[PDB]
Amino acid sequence: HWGYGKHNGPEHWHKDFPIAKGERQSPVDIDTHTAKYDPSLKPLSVSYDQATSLRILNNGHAFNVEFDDSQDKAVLKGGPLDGTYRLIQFHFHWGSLDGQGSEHTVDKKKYAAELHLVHWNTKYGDFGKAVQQPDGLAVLGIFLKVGSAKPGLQKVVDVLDSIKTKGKSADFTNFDPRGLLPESLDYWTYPGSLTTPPLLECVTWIVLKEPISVSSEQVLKFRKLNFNGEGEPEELMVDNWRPAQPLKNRQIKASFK
Ligand SMILES: NS(=O)(=O)c1ccc2c(c1)C1=C(CCC1)[C@@H](c1ccc(O)cc1)N2
Ligand SMILES: NS(=O)(=O)c1ccc2c(c1)C1=C(CCC1)[C@H](c1ccc(O)cc1)N2
Ligand SMILES: [Zn+2]
Repeated sequence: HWGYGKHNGPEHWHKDFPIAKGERQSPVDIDTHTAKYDPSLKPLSVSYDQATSLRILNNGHAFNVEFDDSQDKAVLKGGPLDGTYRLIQFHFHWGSLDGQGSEHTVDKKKYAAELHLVHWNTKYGDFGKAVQQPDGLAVLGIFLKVGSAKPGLQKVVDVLDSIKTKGKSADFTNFDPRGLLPESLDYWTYPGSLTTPPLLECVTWIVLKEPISVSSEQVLKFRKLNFNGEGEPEELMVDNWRPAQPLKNRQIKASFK
């Protein structure tokens, strides 16, 4: 099925997922000069002190760190959001080289990687119901640049050897996602979509302006993962990013002057 190869990559996805050519697709280029400051936007409230991580899974496209979302433990509120959004998982997108890997771009700049913290709107009861609604999900996007190591990423990096291939999982309890945030919560926001099939138009995107720094060694270990299953020919899990999509009839708002 779909993937990131020449034969099944983003240019092909519209054949099985025609919303790929829809009116609110993600990611987008964030033109920093055209984004408007919206003084009515609230600070973001990221409340992760009671987060319960469970497991890490190689799903053949990325790796997901999954959370217990059966209670209001790790939630996102405020900013552009109405109501309470519960953390269900995070994952990354990254490149084969440090000059590419992010999904969103900033004045056409590509970062080495992008973190997505995925949350669903509790008014819809479960994630599967939320993805059917225009305000179902809130994804917090954070850029990664290569420089100093990110201490709070190292526990993720060190478990990757145990989930090398598609379908492998590992216990991943007691991980604190607060260690993946930058200092500032300044953000851009716009209405968009999932960046992988099914490409549902259910996401409020909140993209932080400040990148986090990770080391060359940390991102090298992302690049040792495999898209393939065990006992299949090795295809390195790299360049698992969708390129920027047309902005169409959308405005990107900034939380900051
Ligand atoms: N790169 S991203 O952060 O935009 C992203 C992409 C795909 C995803 C997810 C997050 C999580 C689910 C939907 C919401 C969040 C999952 C899915 C959705 C519905 C579905 O029927 C199958 C799987 N897929
Ligand atoms: N619109 S879509 O992106 O979902 C899509 C695109 C290309 C495809 C397929 C579906 C599927 C293949 C076999 C099963 C499903 C195949 C393929 C090509 C190359 C490849 O590496 C793997 C599979 N042709
Ligand atoms: Zn993503």
